[PDB]
Amino acid sequence: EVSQDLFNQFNLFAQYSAAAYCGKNNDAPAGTNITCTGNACPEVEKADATFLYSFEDSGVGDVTGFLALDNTNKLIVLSFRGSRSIENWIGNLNFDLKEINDICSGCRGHDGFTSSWRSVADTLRQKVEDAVREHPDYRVVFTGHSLGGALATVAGADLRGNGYDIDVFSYGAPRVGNRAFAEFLTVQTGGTLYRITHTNDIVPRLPPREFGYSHSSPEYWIKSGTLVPVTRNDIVKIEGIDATGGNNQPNIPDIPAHLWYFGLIGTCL
Amino acid sequence: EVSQDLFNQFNLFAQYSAAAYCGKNNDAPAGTNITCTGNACPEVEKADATFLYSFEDSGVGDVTGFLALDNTNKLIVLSFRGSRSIENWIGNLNFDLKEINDICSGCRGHDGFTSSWRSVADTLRQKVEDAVREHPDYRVVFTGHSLGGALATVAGADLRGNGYDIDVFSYGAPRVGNRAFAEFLTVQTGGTLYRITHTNDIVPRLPPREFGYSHSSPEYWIKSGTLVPVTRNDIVKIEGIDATGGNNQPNIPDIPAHLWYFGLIGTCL
Ligand SMILES: *[C@@H]1O[C@H](CO)[C@@H](O)[C@H](O)[C@H]1NC(C)=O
Ligand SMILES: *[C@@H]1O[C@H](CO)[C@@H](O)[C@H](O)[C@H]1NC(C)=O
Repeated sequence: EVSQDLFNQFNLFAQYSAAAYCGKNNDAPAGTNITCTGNACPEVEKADATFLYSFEDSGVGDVTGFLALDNTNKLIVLSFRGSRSIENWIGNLNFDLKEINDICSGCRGHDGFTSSWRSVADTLRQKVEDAVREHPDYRVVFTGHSLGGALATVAGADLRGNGYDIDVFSYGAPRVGNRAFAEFLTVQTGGTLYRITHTNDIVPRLPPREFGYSHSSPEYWIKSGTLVPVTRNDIVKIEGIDATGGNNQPNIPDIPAHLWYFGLIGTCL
Repeated sequence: EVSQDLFNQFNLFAQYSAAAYCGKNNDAPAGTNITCTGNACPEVEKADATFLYSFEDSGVGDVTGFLALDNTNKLIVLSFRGSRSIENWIGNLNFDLKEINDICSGCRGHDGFTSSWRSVADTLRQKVEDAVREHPDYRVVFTGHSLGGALATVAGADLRGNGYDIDVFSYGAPRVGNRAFAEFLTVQTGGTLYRITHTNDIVPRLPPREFGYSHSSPEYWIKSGTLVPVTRNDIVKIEGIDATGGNNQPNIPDIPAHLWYFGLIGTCL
């Protein structure tokens, strides 16, 4: 169980995350209304939500996503898309750690996620700063599914401490580095990280703890099944760095579970 | 607002239809438990249901499907897979009629559907007749979604009146031939056709009336949205050959509404 208000937020950013895949913004001019194909993001459509900036295959890591202004909910949202071919991305995923002392001390992060962020960091930092100046009253939220969740998470840890809170909602995000990072993300100030997982979704189980990785705490574990609707009553907050008994069980994992976070995500009907 | 019992039947056969895509059918041993990936068919898994016979790319139209035995619900089910790539299949759909007096005099059917069925009929009847003999008390049901729905309806009309009722539950089915064929599907005894539709699904609107097609009556039209769970109250029975105000309405159609009959269908997570 989690609060209704938290549940509403989890649903909304799952949709903002779903929109990184299913919205029609390839080269949508800034100012367009955010809309999605196949009932992907109805809450988002319902808000006065427009694009601030849309990016695609950006930088070294082919980072894709968008920055949005939502006047209804008073948000600045930076949404990272995950892989366009998830199963592949999963089997092609290396486990290499890299030092990331310039974000936290003795921190080691995943090499590909930290790099891809690093390469787009300055352009996007700038773009959040602008929006924040233009709407000082709005909450800044970073969000993402899968790879997008990892990115989001790395970018929040990176850009916090600069005079505006950054909240992060990740959905099915992989592990992003070492126990020291997990600790940094557990305790850091200047915002909250909400790490959402589903059932036996495989992706938050990777890269393995046996490659030196750990999970930040806490974890919001969706227990309800794939293609089942989520209620506030189906989400358990799991406390403890690499707590087990949430998604971190030694049972057998699943890919489909990864594509159902409140609604269909990481794929478009 | 259809009955609870009818709703349960609707949901079950949607899943048997979904199972045609997401099962691990291929050709797996006869007498194997039927299971699907991605929670595509939990009600079927819950049944004591097994394959009797699976076909892949059989005959003229590469017909794909399975025949199943369901000892829990007392059914013999012939379920036909739709296309592997529905968007391409719709773009390539041919509108030609070919005569089918041997089904019903005056009748013209879609040429590709009728020819694909014609080409596997003998084998499939023999398989069905065999199962009827072994379980003479079980209800025979043909089912399918999309092109599968077409094949189930045709096989139906062709194979009824040989001593055993055949019910047909079809999900987002295209039209299957001329007004004469439509009429005949509307009246024929020894089994009931339940032709189910969703919102603005594109496939029940093809081929168009203009090319000389009609829809049998009645029509069960799910009005709840894509990715929204269906209740009894979201289904409306619609009377009259070529009646308008269920799926057959003058608005823009949608491919995603085609992929959501009670649950995900025509695609596999
Ligand atoms: C965009 O959204 C606003 C407010 O949410 C709306 O009133 C406006 O008409 C929309 N534009 C289009 C093209 O629909
Ligand atoms: C198939 O499911 C039935 C119950 O519906 C069960 O008794 C049987 O053992 C299962 N078979 C396998 C191989 O899992």
